[PDB]
Amino acid sequence: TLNGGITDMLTELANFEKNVSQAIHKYNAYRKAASVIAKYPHKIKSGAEAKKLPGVGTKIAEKIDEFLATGKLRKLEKIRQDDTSSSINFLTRVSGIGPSAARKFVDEGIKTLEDLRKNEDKLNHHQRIGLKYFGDFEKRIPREEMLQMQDIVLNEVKKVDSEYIATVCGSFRRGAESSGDMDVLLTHPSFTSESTKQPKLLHQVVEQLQKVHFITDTLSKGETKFMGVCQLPSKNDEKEYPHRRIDIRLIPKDQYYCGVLYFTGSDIFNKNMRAHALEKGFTINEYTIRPLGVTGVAGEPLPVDSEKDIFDYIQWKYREPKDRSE
DNA sequence: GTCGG
DNA sequence: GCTGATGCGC
DNA sequence: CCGACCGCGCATCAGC
Ligand SMILES: Nc1nc2c(ncn2[C@H]2C[C@H](O)[C@@H](COP(=O)(O)OP(=O)(O)[C@H](Br)P(=O)(O)O)O2)c(=O)[nH]1
Ligand SMILES: [Cl-]
Ligand SMILES: [Cl-]
Ligand SMILES: [Cl-]
Ligand SMILES: [Mg+2]
Ligand code: NA
Ligand code: NA
Ligand code: NA
Repeated sequence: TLNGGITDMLTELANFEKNVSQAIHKYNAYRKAASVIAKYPHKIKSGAEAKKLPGVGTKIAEKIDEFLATGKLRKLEKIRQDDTSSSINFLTRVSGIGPSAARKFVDEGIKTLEDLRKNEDKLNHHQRIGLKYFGDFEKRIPREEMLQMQDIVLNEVKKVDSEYIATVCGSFRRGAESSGDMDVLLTHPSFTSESTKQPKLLHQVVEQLQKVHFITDTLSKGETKFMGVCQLPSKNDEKEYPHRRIDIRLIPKDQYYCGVLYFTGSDIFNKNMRAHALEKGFTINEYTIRPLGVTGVAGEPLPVDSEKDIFDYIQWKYREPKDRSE
């Protein structure tokens, strides 16, 4: 929060470009600028000072000067007053509704929560669940609650098959005091990059979690990725806990390190790391790290026995999860 | 919108 | 039905 | 300049 005003401004601009302008590259330019500035250990005094940082150019520098001088940005003031931009930005806050759908709904006259509620028939499955829990999905999850959730997921997975290994990743693994959702990486010896000796591995787990009433809804579900909703159980007479978003990713057991690096994030950290990889002649995904041939074609997966092995390949000093929050 | 070559 | 493009999400 | 901007799973669609 040392430069909270500036990072908040840049994030708002990032969201505008992503949701309204549908300019993904500008969205990322703004997110990168905010990221590097949030990391800066000094209270910024000028746009010139900020321009010294990578990711901050002439345009953002000028904006930072206006913000420092007035405490606001005219470009944003106008955007906030524009009904169409405001309507679109809002609708995209519903899980399942992206920039395209938002603009389409606005075209149809659907611009508010009230509109959405009376037009459920016009929403697909995912969007319908997103609307249902709109308020809940806005709430943060205290780490204490993440711990209780972890306890349940690990114990329930254990009950299904003692050979499963469930790991909570995301901001939780990075040690955050609160998270926006729960991300679970799952492995089982029967599923490797060499073969799938058992079917329904992910299904079995989802089924068990629904059985004990932990998972309450499903946004999407496939052989390796589950995206849904969960809820901690409450005690007699006490108010129910808010529903929470949960993602479960089944990854080949032999590709655990690339998978846990990916699922631990942050998302910006992953982008920065993968981009650096490219510069070093390697490409990284949640399964492997491969060298790039003189032609630019990915080669065979390199041996990996720790997250650190991945960092070494790209000549980066190792960074613990708690230091990957970019 | 910002960067490298 | 399939394959490929697109939206949306992590 | 001016191209490059991380990489991928699932849902939904068009075209066949
Ligand atoms: N490569 C890549 N990985 C991504 C991306 N988006 C997410 N991931 C990876 C890295 C992410 O850490 C992880 C989970 O996505 P999450 O959105 O739940 O991210 P967190 O958990 O970090 C946020 Br702070 P919250 O849940 O506490 O509010 O997926 C992306 O665009 N690219
Ligand atoms: Cl763009
Ligand atoms: Cl690995
Ligand atoms: Cl791969
Ligand atoms: Mg998360
Ligand atoms: Na700069
Ligand atoms: Na959305
Ligand atoms: Na998540």
